[PDB]
Amino acid sequence: NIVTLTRFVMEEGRKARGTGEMTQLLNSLCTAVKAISTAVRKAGIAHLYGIAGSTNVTGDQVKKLDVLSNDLVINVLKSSFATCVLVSEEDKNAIIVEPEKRGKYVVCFDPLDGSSNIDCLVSIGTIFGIYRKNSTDEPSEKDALQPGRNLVAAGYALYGSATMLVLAMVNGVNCFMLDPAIGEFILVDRDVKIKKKGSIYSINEGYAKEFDPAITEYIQRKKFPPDNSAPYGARYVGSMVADVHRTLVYGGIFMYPANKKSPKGKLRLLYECNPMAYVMEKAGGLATTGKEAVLDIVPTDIHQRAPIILGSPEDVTELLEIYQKHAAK
Amino acid sequence: NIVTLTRFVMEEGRKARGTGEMTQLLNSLCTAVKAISTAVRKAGIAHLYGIAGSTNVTGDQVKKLDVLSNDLVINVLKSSFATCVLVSEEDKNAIIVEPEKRGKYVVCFDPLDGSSNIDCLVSIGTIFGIYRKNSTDEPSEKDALQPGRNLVAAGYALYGSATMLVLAMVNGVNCFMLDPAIGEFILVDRDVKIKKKGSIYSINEGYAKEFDPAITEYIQRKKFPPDNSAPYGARYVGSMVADVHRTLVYGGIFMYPANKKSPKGKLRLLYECNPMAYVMEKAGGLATTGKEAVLDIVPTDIHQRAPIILGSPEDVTELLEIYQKHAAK
Amino acid sequence: NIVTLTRFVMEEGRKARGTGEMTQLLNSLCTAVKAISTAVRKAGIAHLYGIAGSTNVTGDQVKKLDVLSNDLVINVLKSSFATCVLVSEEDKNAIIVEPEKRGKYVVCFDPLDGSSNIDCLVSIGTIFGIYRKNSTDEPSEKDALQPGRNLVAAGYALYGSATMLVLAMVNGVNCFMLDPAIGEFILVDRDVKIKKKGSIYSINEGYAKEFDPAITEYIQRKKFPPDNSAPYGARYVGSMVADVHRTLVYGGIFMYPANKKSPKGKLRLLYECNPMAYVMEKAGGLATTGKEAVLDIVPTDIHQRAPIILGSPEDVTELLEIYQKHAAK
Amino acid sequence: NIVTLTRFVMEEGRKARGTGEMTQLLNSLCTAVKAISTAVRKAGIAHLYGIAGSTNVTGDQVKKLDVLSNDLVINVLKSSFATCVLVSEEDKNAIIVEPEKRGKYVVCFDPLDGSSNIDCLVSIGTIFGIYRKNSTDEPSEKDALQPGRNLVAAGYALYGSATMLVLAMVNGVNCFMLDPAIGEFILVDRDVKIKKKGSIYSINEGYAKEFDPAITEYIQRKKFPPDNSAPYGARYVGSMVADVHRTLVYGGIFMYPANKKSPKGKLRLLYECNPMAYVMEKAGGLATTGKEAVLDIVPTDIHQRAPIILGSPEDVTELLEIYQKHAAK
Ligand SMILES: O=P(O)(O)OC[C@H]1O[C@@](CO)(OP(=O)(O)O)[C@@H](O)[C@@H]1O
Ligand SMILES: O=P(O)(O)OC[C@H]1O[C@@](CO)(OP(=O)(O)O)[C@@H](O)[C@@H]1O
Ligand SMILES: O=P(O)(O)OC[C@H]1O[C@@](CO)(OP(=O)(O)O)[C@@H](O)[C@@H]1O
Ligand SMILES: O=P(O)(O)OC[C@H]1O[C@@](CO)(OP(=O)(O)O)[C@@H](O)[C@@H]1O
Ligand SMILES: [Mg+2]
Ligand SMILES: [Mg+2]
Ligand SMILES: [Mg+2]
Ligand SMILES: [Mg+2]
Ligand SMILES: [Mg+2]
Ligand SMILES: [Mg+2]
Ligand SMILES: [Mg+2]
Ligand SMILES: [Mg+2]
Repeated sequence: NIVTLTRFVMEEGRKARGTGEMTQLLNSLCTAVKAISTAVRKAGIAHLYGIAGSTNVTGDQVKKLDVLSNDLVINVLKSSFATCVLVSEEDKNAIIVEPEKRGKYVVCFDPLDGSSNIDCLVSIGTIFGIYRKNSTDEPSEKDALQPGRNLVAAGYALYGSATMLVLAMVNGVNCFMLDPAIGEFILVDRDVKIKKKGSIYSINEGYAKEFDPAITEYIQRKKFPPDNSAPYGARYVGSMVADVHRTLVYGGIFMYPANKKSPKGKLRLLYECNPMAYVMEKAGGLATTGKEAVLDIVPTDIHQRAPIILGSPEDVTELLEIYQKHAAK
Repeated sequence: NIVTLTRFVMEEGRKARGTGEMTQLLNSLCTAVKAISTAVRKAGIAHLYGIAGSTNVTGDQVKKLDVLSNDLVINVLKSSFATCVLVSEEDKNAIIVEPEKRGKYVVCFDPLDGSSNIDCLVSIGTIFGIYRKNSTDEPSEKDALQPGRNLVAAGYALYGSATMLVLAMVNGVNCFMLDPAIGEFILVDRDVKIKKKGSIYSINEGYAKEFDPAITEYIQRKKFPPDNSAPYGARYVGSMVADVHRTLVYGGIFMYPANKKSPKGKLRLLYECNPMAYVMEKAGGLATTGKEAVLDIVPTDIHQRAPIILGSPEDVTELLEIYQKHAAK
Repeated sequence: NIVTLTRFVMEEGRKARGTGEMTQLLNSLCTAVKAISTAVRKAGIAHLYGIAGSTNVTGDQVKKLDVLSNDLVINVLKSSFATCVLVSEEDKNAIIVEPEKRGKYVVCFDPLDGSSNIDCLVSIGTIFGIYRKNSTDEPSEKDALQPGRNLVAAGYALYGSATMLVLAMVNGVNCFMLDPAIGEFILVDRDVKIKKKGSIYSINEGYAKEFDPAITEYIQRKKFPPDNSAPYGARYVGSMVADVHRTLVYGGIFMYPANKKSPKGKLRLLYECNPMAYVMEKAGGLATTGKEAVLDIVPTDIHQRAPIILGSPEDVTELLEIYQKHAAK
Repeated sequence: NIVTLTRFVMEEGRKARGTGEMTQLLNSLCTAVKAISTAVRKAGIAHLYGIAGSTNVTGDQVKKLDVLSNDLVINVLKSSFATCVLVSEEDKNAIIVEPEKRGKYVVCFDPLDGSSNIDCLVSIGTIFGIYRKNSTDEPSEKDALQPGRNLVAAGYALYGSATMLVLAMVNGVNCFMLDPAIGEFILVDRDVKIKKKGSIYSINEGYAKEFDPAITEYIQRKKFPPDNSAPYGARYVGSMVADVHRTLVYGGIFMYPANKKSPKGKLRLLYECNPMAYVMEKAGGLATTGKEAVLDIVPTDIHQRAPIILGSPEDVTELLEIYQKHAAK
């Protein structure tokens, strides 16, 4: 039978005999994602260009998509009464939910990942990671400073040619396609597993002058295979959500290592690296900084950055072995 | 004064004192693009997954997006009664329109550009080029073998985070955003001009082992600028329509040179190279094979391939100079 | 804060400490209603008229809206795993849900009320009534033969100028507007109460020659008020769902008494009369046959018909008093 | 061969060898109707209920549907550069188009017909009538005071279960169904003709005490046929556009005669009576005040009211005969 995300989450909540708080949280997230998707596809843009004249608005209201997306996630999540602490890629400080709407979950999210791709209409998305508050003390940012291994759920919504929500939980990864005609996420790929080895590598090679020797050696190997096999194809959309999703469904490797401007990597641990690392591991893939598992890093800053290498097991392992080789010399 | 694509096309037609065929042709194209966009965004996918049970469908009908898009363009274009010859990236032979629906225009198109990106939901699109039938004899594939310089109109529809139709004609390039709420393309960027020089290079570096010396030297300059300026950023979505659109709005350079498997490049002259070269030149950019202007190539086969380098004039000119350097002596 | 139907039902299910079966049932109903609404608004009709040619369909598939709506409700309800017996206005026999998807709820529904108004595009809708199975015996039609007073939930979806779902439960009536942009039902009217007295009467006067003396006297009073007040306005859309909804929000009276062709009334007790009678009483209105409360009738036939008079308390009471007056002579 | 309203309008324009103003005018009307339809179906209502919090709106902007619809028609029509005078049911004075956007057509319209039905979600619509400016002097309200017989085009958009645009011109009436998925009006019924005799009568019988003897006798015949034939069914949605549309597709009669408060009828001649009378006559129906043809009335005020009886020729003729009967002697 057909399974909607709403039914899927409701059923999962009944299997774990939960209070239904996670269910309400996920339902709220779904609503936020649909609202963001409709805005991203520019529904109603004609009004902004004066189709009905200029009488409605009486001042400023041309809210950018990134700001709107952040507002939607924050407002819809608070209204779920299932959260206590929120960490957004767009906010310098953690948001502490009011007692009246306070729940037990901590949510770290990137409302509209792929800032540089917004104006050129390339794929963008929303990334999220959910933790259970493990403290009796008053909620604070410390509750969001948990290693990714502690995630109870993570995933992303990709606003690409079509909108898809990928949800990973303890039991596995599932993909739901948004049917905009009825505003329903339809389960189309169950218990997804990434290919053991891919044929695509994804990295911004513009930083080549600053890559460490391991990354450098690896890329050279993708272009000039020592076994004389066909070189890997290259793909770099520029939005983490898009490149990671392709990595999941096609296999291969995604990399954002450290460079001069970003000595500890560019991508953020809480709402970029951990969520994707969790999705990858639940799908049978790997996620490493090149020296340690991303999910095992205990953060000390909600906006902490980290180098990341993720994707097909055999591909990530080959790169890890290069790092280990250099360290053994 | 909001301007819809319908109004824009209608006006341009009344100024050129044209009969009205081009206007009808463009109106038809717009209709086809909206139908493709809705299908690409997966509207109604719930029905394919049995939301209403299995009673309506009595056999096969799970038509893939590329085939559906091709069917939409061919059917909608024929219904315009403004075309006589159609060349599709999906069909081996040129399509000759029946006398009953025969018009004076020749249309070369790529129904759903970015085949490899369809399944991973990355941006895809539709590319088109329109020619006026020159000869007076019976229409045939030869009517589609005109140099791009002869184009009367060209452009593309990008099904990205939002859907946009970019239309280039004799007087310039205009960008229309599709407002899915009312099925109207809204003029949002008029007489667009590409920046003289960008800071992004776009190419599949997986073919590095097979690049000619000029491409190789150029890429080395983007990563290790000889004058110690800032290295360029890299972006390669993998769908020509998406990479070219970003090149248009952000500036920079897009390249798909020849390699071992594709000795004369991979991209097709009639419905990929020429349309984009026309958009670029009308926007103040350049489009070359590295040795000659794309628009001046005399096509000898409807599915002829050609190497292509396009984008900001200063970036393309620099690469042209390198080719000259490696051609001297 | 904003409240979606999904959150509303989820919260209600948590307050009654239910197993979550009713919640899954209502969520499924919402999905079905959205699917019916999109079909009713004719989304995708262009495909039926050959926009993409004729290659997809390979036979018959032009399913009428009433049949499609029935298929959607049946399939989506069965998939909720919350029902055991279904009674449809379109099916001669009660549907007994398979053991594997069997739940404890009985649902009586009118998939697309207002058959005569379908082709002229006048408002139509879906009516539903939900009962708890009160028997340990194998599920059968007998489980649907309960008086309306036993309903646990009832309501309707109106596909009018906009789509609205009206849900009545033990605690009251709430109205949710469907926002088609995001596929979400938004709570817009809470704990709705009908006006004590209205100024509109709704009945098909074409049957005047067959009305009983009470109905006849009442209508004459609406046109020629004995107190010389302004006569009531008349409205009869022809679809019960539309006329009843207006009665609820504007007040007044709706009537479908017995006539020659329909000696026991035309409207069906299980999926037309009871659901609307329940909504009315929960909103402070009344629903009578003219001699007894609709909700107190113990049915003996799943397709049993009944005369019905419903709406504002003072209006229905005035008509009841006429019936009582005649019976006292 | 699917036919869109855009193509139909374009073709009709190229056949009449018209300049293109009417085509531009109709294209603009279509755009306005789609924008009104989307607003009527409540797309985006979630934003009004705080789904994204309260940060975007900085004041009043909760524009009611009737005002918004009026703004859409006026603005979109002006942008067509094809009109010089506009008369709206919502505005006391005629609107004179600025010389810069001044065209040759005069448009009389009812932006959102069915005011009383807006809040209860019953069908509503937009009615329009188009005239060609006759005189050569400065445009004024007088240019809108032409008898309906002078109309060059008229029709309406019905926002019912689905949205449909009915367009009547010199050669006939055509019905286009709006496919909201692609924002295209699809021709579904060509050269429509009303049945010679129907079996439905439509009138607000609440004014029975004030009806003239002819209307009274006629209604008595519909309920108690003198020849003992089957009584007619009654239907009165309450929105002229909806009742008239049903009359067109199902046949029968629609009436709004004079009463005490409305001695010359309630419906307005310029944008309600004339447009519908034109549609009716082009469909083989009739439209009379009971004493004269509606289309032959010489308007003396832009908001002049007139009694109207329209529909199937045999039904209207019967009522005309009754009026003659009560006029003899
Ligand atoms: O431009 P570069 O340095 O490649 O960085 C792109 C990466 O950073 C991110 C961070 O969100 O994009 P962006 O800064 O444009 O928002 C990721 O989406 C993406 O993977
Ligand atoms: O996979 P590579 O060799 O980079 O080729 C991608 C290029 O070819 C095209 C040809 O259409 O993609 P694809 O073959 O996947 O359809 C272009 O869209 C794109 O620019
Ligand atoms: O045509 P009449 O006899 O007025 O009956 C209309 C009534 O019957 C119903 C029954 O569903 O319509 P219909 O038979 O056209 O489906 C109700 O919707 C409506 O109230
Ligand atoms: O309420 P009554 O007097 O029946 O008037 C309804 C008639 O008037 C109109 C005038 O537009 O409705 P309304 O005043 O509610 O806008 C017509 O749509 C309709 O036919
Ligand atoms: Mg990001
Ligand atoms: Mg950022
Ligand atoms: Mg292509
Ligand atoms: Mg191909
Ligand atoms: Mg019914
Ligand atoms: Mg029926
Ligand atoms: Mg009106
Ligand atoms: Mg009014």
